[PDB]
Amino acid sequence: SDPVRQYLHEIGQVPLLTLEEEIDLARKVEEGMEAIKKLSEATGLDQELIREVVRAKILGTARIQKIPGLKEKPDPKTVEEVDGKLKSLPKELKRYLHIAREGEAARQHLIEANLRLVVSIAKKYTGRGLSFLDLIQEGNQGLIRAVEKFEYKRRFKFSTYATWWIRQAINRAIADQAR
DNA sequence: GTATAATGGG
Ligand SMILES: [K+]
Ligand SMILES: [K+]
Ligand SMILES: [K+]
Repeated sequence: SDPVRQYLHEIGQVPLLTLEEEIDLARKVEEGMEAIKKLSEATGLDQELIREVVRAKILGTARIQKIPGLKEKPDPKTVEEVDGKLKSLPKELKRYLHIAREGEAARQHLIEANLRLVVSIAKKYTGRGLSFLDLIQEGNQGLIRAVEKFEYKRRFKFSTYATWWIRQAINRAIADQAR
């Protein structure tokens, strides 16, 4: 497939993370999630809503843009409104917004650096009801779930935890396609 | 709650 070949081409340019970059990114993601909790408490808005909007603002400096199976940006009207409430917060709370920005910049980076992993697991599940693209989308959503639950303090490699999640996602999608 | 590492494959 032409869009697929192009996708594989694009993700292949993304270098693998060292262990040290991995921990740094994972740390920034934790920190970003605690910051967004503080912003939620202070504004009364949904944590995931804040996260999505902050994320929408960091995608400008992203390397891979249309990632298959990833949730789409909210509608710009909601971005503008929520972004407005955040920018307008008090001095003390604007450092939390900075931390949340790096957290979401780091999430995106960490995700891009492991798209190659999903593809390789995907390859083991072809001919089972779902196209390759479909496998990648289901795999990608496992990846995202892994970034959310990964605990770097455990000292296990990200690929270890990510792989578990990616298989779960792919195994569930096959069993649902099959009634 | 799900955790060896795994990102061409074995
Ligand atoms: K070789
Ligand atoms: K070779
Ligand atoms: K070899």
